[PDB]
Amino acid sequence: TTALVCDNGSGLVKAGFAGDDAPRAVFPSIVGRPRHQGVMVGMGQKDSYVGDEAQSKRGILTLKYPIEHGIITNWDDMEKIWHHTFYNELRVAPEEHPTLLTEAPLNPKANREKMTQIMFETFNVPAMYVAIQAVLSLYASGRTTGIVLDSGDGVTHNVPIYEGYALPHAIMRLDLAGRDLTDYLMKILTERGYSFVTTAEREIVRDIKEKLCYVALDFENEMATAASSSSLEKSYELPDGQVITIGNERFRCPETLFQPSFIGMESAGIHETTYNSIMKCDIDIRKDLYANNVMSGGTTMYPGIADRMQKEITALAPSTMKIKIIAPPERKYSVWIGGSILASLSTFQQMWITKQEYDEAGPSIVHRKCF
Amino acid sequence: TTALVCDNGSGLVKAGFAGDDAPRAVFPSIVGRPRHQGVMVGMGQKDSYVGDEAQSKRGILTLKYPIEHGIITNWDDMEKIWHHTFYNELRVAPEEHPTLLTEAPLNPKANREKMTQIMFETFNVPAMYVAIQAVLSLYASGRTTGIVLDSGDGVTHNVPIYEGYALPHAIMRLDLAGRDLTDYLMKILTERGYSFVTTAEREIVRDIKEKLCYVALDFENEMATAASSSSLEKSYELPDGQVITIGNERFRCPETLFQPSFIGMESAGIHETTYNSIMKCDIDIRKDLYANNVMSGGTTMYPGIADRMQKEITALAPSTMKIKIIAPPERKYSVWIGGSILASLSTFQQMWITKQEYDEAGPSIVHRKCF
Amino acid sequence: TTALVCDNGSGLVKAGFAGDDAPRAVFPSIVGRPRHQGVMVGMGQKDSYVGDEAQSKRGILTLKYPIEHGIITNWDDMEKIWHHTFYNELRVAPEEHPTLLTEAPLNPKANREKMTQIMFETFNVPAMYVAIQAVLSLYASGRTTGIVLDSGDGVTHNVPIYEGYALPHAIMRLDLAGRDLTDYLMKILTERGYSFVTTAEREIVRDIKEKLCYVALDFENEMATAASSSSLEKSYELPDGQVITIGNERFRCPETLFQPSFIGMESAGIHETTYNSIMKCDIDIRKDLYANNVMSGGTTMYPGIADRMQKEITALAPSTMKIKIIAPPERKYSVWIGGSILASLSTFQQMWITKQEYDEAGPSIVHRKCF
Ligand SMILES: Nc1ncnc2c1ncn2[C@@H]1O[C@H](COP(=O)(O)OP(=O)(O)O)[C@@H](O)[C@H]1O
Ligand SMILES: Nc1ncnc2c1ncn2[C@@H]1O[C@H](COP(=O)(O)OP(=O)(O)O)[C@@H](O)[C@H]1O
Ligand SMILES: Nc1ncnc2c1ncn2[C@@H]1O[C@H](COP(=O)(O)OP(=O)(O)O)[C@@H](O)[C@H]1O
Ligand SMILES: [Mg+2]
Ligand SMILES: [Mg+2]
Ligand SMILES: [Mg+2]
Repeated sequence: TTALVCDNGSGLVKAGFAGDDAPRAVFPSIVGRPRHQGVMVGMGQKDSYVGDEAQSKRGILTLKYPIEHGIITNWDDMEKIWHHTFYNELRVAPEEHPTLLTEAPLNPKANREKMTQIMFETFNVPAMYVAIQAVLSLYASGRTTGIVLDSGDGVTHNVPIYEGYALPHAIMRLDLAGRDLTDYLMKILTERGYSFVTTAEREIVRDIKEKLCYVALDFENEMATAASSSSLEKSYELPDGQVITIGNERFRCPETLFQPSFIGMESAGIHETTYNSIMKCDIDIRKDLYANNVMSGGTTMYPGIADRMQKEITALAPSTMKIKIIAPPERKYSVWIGGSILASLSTFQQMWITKQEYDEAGPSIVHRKCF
Repeated sequence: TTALVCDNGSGLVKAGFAGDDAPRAVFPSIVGRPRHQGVMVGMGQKDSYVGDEAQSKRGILTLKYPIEHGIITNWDDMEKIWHHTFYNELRVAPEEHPTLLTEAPLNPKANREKMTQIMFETFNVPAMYVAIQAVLSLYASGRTTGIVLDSGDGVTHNVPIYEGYALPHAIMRLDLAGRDLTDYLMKILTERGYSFVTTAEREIVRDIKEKLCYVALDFENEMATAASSSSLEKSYELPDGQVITIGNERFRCPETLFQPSFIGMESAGIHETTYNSIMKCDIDIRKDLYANNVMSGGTTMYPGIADRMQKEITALAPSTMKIKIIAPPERKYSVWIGGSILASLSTFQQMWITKQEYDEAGPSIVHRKCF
Repeated sequence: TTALVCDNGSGLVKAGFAGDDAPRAVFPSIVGRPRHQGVMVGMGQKDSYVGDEAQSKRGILTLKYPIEHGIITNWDDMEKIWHHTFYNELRVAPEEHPTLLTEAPLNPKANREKMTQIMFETFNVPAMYVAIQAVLSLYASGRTTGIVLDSGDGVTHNVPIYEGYALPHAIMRLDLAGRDLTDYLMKILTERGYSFVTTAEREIVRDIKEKLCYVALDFENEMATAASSSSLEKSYELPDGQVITIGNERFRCPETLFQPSFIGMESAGIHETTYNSIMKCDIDIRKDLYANNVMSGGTTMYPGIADRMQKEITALAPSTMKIKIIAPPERKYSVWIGGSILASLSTFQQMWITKQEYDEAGPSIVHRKCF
């Protein structure tokens, strides 16, 4: 039958059936519990809400994110998220569908051990498999050679591949993601007097970040222009009728990706990370990786990130190379699209982990089979 | 000439001269205007009163604070308060003495912009400077490495410093301080039949709070003791001659610091704020910050506050670490003492913002010369 | 006059006087600068910190190493380090003492050219000499025959010397050293949850490696045993009282020496490289090199490394030969010890490059005199 492809992101959940062109159900990965006191009978029920029905009620809920930087911290909540996706979104009983999850590179082993343990023990899936996200992103584009940048809500990592032969000694992982951008935005917005303090208001700040932010091609010059003129201002309207206006915050926020010292981090931005990853491979294949620089992840949707990366990576490499950022319009869902492509290959059906093997080897087999 | 220090707090204006060890003047920051029609000739002058001459007469006045959570909400009254200070209380022509002011972190820029503009244009002080309250509080103790929990009247913030290099990425600020506790105290006194509603009677409940309230080392145990005994109850007499009595209110009111969910807020109490601030820092410097939990501000005078914070953080942090709380006896004027020390340093005389610089750059200078 | 000796290694500086027993000062070579912004007047000085003091304050600094793979990559900082070693650790006037140095084999000539230039012109030392490290190592053992293995922090090299005649073609230089092992340990410590990314955390991962890691005597059996139980597990406490546990990460890191493919390289482990070095020398002298096998360098201090090397070499060479690994307990400082021995020999005082000869011939004379 058709196997599920559930891409549990750090902030979003994508689910669907192998082969399709787009995820069937997409909903945020949060769980909210009421905090005030219910003074009425038979109303205000359901001690816990998940996804959209926790977004719409968020005003009176305290919203938790089960995953934290690509690591599942609250397993009791993650079981709930998976239950939601399997039953209330997809409307399937997973006991007849194989599954194909995803993980970030360099993620702690116990994370995926417990992942597969739950999948086999609670949901009784006949077989399943766990694939790194960079490999799926590289499938989606339909090629074999390139270096993936996959920047999501929890983790930003890079993975270079040459003709199907991975180079695990060049994979670099940098935990500066969309969540940290939103949490820095909440802090900088006070400079104007708009105090967002609650977990609910954090979703409002995420919405402002998605709607209005954009990466400056040249940070210093846009600083000067924005300070010297009001042509860069823009206004947002809160759910309660208020109106908030923001000026240079719009590009001050995404710039954290390229200058992690804005939030105290010591690393070098994503551009330097990619350059270092490419300069760690063999000398012959650096030329090809310079030319097939793939992008992915929702966080790479900031208008102008492709051009800023092009600039900041052409400034580094030798002047005789062709540095070519690939930025598909659907790069938000490239991981899932790659997963769906993968699961439908006939020659991949011998890479599943069958329930029979799990019943005979324990969860540790996930390492002896998967990547 | 000698530099003045004017720590125009939210509850009490502390104004004095650099080089001294105590403020030359303390008075409430309230401006009241009468409300009952006058009927006598030879009277009825001076429609507005400030400070103590408004506190005494409040029987016939409506009192209003100009600062609201460390943000000035009505400048027309703040000019009046500064004028009162300089001319009637300190009695110095301000245009012959530099002045040093204090501002809480994450405070909107416009606040300090107008703060500088008023001083330079109206009072024409030859020079001035604005400093964050936590750094002055650190100066007051003679240290150079600690984490300062300043709980003023409006705002409670937390600024970890290590060897003089502050760590802005890990600062906190919780809008929960004196006035909120006074409001909660008024709200829970109603349970006994004491209905205070007016702006005058809030200045009776504030005194009740300052006299009878304390902090419980174990809130549940105190609740049980109150339920099963009358030992905790205490007696207080109103201005007109009535006597009131309050029981568990005494330790309920300050408990709102550690469980903000009492007054509805999502945020976490002061102990969790401090632990989060310490953790965010570099792993090698948490050791020293654990042992320098300085305290300041008026609201940090409740009995049992230092001991309670000691217990809480010692319960949160790793068991091996030595947690210490530093609560100097005069910690109510810690910020003013810090400013007094700072204004005297010879190395500091170069950091004044001069009137010429203000003319050269205007209000935007305060974002370069001052922290 | 007395001659100084300074083994400018990659990871640590071993300085001191000729003729002594042990180095006078052994301080890490790192020039750090503060990354945060100071706020407190009255302290926060000394824009850069070098060596020990840099290690002490590394909580708020970025630590860069001036030497990388035994080639001075940053002269601005190496000059500061030399100035420190002379004027604050040895506390001597360098202009009065002949100064010996060291350099790895097959090291670019511009390196030592500028080394001699700086020593003769900036410090105005009277005479100097750049002796290859392995030869000094072999002096320190008293021998005059054998095959030196010296695994510094940056570079690993073999130098077969027979009867005082160094055979230059059989030399081998392998850029696998301590820092590579540190980085690989940092990489494989993510398998349990940890994240050491800052340059400050490199100086803690190196210490975990120095304290716990050990070489296996048979890697496959070690892995099989480790998988069986938790007997091998050991626990180490970070600077802030948090405890971490590691199992097979203790001996997967040192195994990089004997299977360089772990960190992505192609070349064969140190044992195959030594066997290949011997098997390029004349047949008449392979017996003498087999039975004399000197060790050196800090990285050769893993418990059991000598035994593993002996096993692996005997596994290749003909059965008749008697292999012997010489591992003096003081081998970490062998290079400096040999330098001090050499600087004292009466026959040596003619090898000096005098200031007059430097003036006559320029920097290039160090190629014609120094081996
Ligand atoms: N159009 C957009 N522009 C900018 N940021 C966006 C946009 N859409 C989503 N984001 C941000 O990217 C993150 C979600 O992207 P996503 O790829 O799904 O993360 P994850 O790996 O967990 O699945 C969120 O932090 C969100 O704020
Ligand atoms: N001994 C005390 N106990 C409890 N609350 C106090 C005490 N002294 C002052 N307060 C309260 O703290 C506030 C004033 O203290 P203060 O430190 O000066 O605040 P601010 O930051 O505005 O300067 C007032 O609300 C006052 O009621
Ligand atoms: N007992 C030990 N075990 C393992 N590694 C060690 C030990 N002592 C030092 N090292 C490593 O050796 C390196 C420094 O040794 P060293 O020989 O002096 O290098 P260099 O020649 O540049 O001076 C460091 O990276 C350190 O991690
Ligand atoms: Mg993702
Ligand atoms: Mg205050
Ligand atoms: Mg060496």
